Amino acid sequence: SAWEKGMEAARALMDKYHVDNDLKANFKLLPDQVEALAAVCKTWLNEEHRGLQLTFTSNKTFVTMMGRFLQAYLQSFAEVTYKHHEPTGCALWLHRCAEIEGELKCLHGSIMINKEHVIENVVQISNTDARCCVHDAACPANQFSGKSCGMFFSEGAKAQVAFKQIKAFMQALYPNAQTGHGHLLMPLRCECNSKPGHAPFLGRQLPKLTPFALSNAEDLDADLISDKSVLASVHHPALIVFQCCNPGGPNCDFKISAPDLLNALVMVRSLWSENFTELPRMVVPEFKWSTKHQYRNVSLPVAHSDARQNPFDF
Ligand SMILES: [Zn+2]
Ligand SMILES: [Zn+2]
Repeated sequence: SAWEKGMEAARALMDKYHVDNDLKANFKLLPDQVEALAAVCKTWLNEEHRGLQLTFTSNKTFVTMMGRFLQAYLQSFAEVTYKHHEPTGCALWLHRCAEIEGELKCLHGSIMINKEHVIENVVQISNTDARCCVHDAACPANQFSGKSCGMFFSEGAKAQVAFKQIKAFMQALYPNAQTGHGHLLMPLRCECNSKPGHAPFLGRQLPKLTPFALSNAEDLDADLISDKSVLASVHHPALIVFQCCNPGGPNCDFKISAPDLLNALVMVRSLWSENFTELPRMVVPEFKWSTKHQYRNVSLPVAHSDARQNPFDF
C-alpha cells in the first residue's frame, strides 16, 4: 500500500530524530497529523542549524510550515493524497507587483486603486499613498467589501519594495532558472483555517499580507557587502509579512515572512535529501482567484439619532 510506504518514511525520520514516542505511536498519514512532522523538523533544525535567524516570523510558525512541507514530500513520495486536504497550505501567486514602478495588483489580478485617507482641531492621519482592491474603491476608509480580496495597503511604495525584495531575494537563491521569479510562495491558511472542516469565520479568508519595514535600522550600513541575498533586503528595506487571516471572531499568532517561508521550503528539501535518496516532485498549487477567498463582511444598517418622537409628518 502507498500508505505503508508513507508510514515507512515517516517512521524512519521519526526514529532517527527521536520524536516523542507518543507522537510516533499515534501516527498515521492523517492529513491533520502535522505535529509529528514538526518535531522531526524541530530536532533536525536544532542539530543542523541551531541559531537560525528568522526575520519577522515566529518559531512555531516556521517549524509548523516546515511540518507541512515535510507532509507534502511524505505524501508525494508515497503517492498518497487526500481530497480537499492540500498539505502545504500555500499557493504560488503570480503577483505582477514588481513590474511597473508604483504599480501594485491585488489577488484579483487587478491593479490596486489609489485612494487618499483623510476626510474630516483634530488628529488627522493622512494616507496619500494607500492602495485598495478594485472592489473596494467605493468603500470608506479601509472597510472591505463582500467581493474584496481583503488586500489593502496604506503605503503603496513600501509594499512595492517588499515585493521587489522577495523577487530579488528569490533571484539570489535561484540566479539561473527557466522561470520568472514572479511567483510568490504564500500561505492560504493560518491557524484559523488550518482545517478544511472549520468553523466558518467572518473577515479576511486568507492570511494577511503585510509589508514590514527593515530600513529602520538596516539603512545603517551598505557597500561593504557582497552576498546577493543580503543585498536584496538592503536594496529593498522591506519584507512581505504574512499574519493571521485577521489580526470579533478567531485570531491566531501566525507570523512568517516571505523569505522565511521560502526558506522553510528549502530547508525541508535539504532535510529530505539528507535522509532520502531522491527528492520527489512536489507541487505547490498555482494561485487562482475564487470566491472561496472573497472577504466575508457582514453589512448592517446603522441607526442615526433623530430628535424626533415620530418617524414622519402627517
Ligand atoms: Zn482584489
Ligand atoms: Zn489565524
